[PDB]
Amino acid sequence: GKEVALTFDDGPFPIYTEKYVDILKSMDVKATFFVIGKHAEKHPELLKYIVENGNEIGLHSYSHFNMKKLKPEKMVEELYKTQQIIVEATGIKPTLFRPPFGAYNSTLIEISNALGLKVVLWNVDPDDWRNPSVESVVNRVLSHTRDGSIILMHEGKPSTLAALPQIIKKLKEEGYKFVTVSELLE
Amino acid sequence: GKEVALTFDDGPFPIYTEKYVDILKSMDVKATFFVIGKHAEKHPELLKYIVENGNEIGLHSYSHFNMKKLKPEKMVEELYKTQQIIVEATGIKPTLFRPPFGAYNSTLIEISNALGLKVVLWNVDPDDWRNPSVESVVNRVLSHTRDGSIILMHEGKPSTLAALPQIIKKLKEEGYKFVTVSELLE
Ligand code: NI
Ligand code: NI
Repeated sequence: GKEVALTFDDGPFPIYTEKYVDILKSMDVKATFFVIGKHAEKHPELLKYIVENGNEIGLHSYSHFNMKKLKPEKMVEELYKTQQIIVEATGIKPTLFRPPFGAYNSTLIEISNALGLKVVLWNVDPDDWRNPSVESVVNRVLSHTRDGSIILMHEGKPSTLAALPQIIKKLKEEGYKFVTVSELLE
Repeated sequence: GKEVALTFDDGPFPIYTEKYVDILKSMDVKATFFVIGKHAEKHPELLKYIVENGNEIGLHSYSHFNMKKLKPEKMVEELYKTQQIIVEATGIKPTLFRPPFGAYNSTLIEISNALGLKVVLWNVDPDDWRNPSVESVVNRVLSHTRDGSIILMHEGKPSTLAALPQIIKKLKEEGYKFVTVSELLE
């Protein structure tokens, strides 16, 4: 066994969420979507869409601001609002949280855990936010992926929608099974 | 206040550890060295050197193998040996552990915590392992660094020794204070 977790930050987006999900469903492959609360409450049917197709939803905060310096009650507001938006939309209560920019402190770990959330970063960054060549995304992913890789990618990127089927195809050929972040960590 | 943690994996190395430390001491700036146990036990005087100059030492495991699939007792061996090498060399007991490739599971969190260690990844990756242009390292670091950034870099790289003083200089100009990973997280 060799497992890899594909992850998508910053969604959901109209058009692109549905695109990303169709691709993953068509290739028998699941992923984790770390969703911004302001985006999620505008588009509750897109969260239903992510989850009915077997994907995991995580939190990416409500506002998508650096949380490093927030007071604790403001950490609670950002995380609890997003949990509530997600559970109202899907009936599934998320267990993971990726902080904006991956910026955290001990306090944000302690608050997250008290809300039943694990904080997760990533360990493969193909820098897909600053839109690169769809061949360049693929190479970084395929040269850096090992057993237990958590690949940071972004929703709403056409250069990411383009890279997905090559990435999936090569890593299936290299003997990787695709898992949610929760099933990777257990 | 805006704080940033510079980190160095895979050391210590003869020549380059001393180089990296002299630079940081000369510019009044501290960093965290995530040290491989096999390297550390060969070079105990280089760990003394990292710490006498105010830097933090973390664990990077004993063998530097993917730990995702180890039995728990083998996780204990890799982490406890490295803790012991470090405390025998420096008298300071490390509190942080970065897993090889950032690959982890719940079991490795639970074992780490029972040995008084926090697991830490990173959230800025200038891909300095696959030796790039010393101007290209700088740009990735400076375009991606925010408050609470943990910058993954590697010991024993001349293209990294070259980038250090520009990186430090620009981020001091942008108003960043340089902290150990422990003082960033508190
Ligand atoms: Ni984001
Ligand atoms: Ni390493």
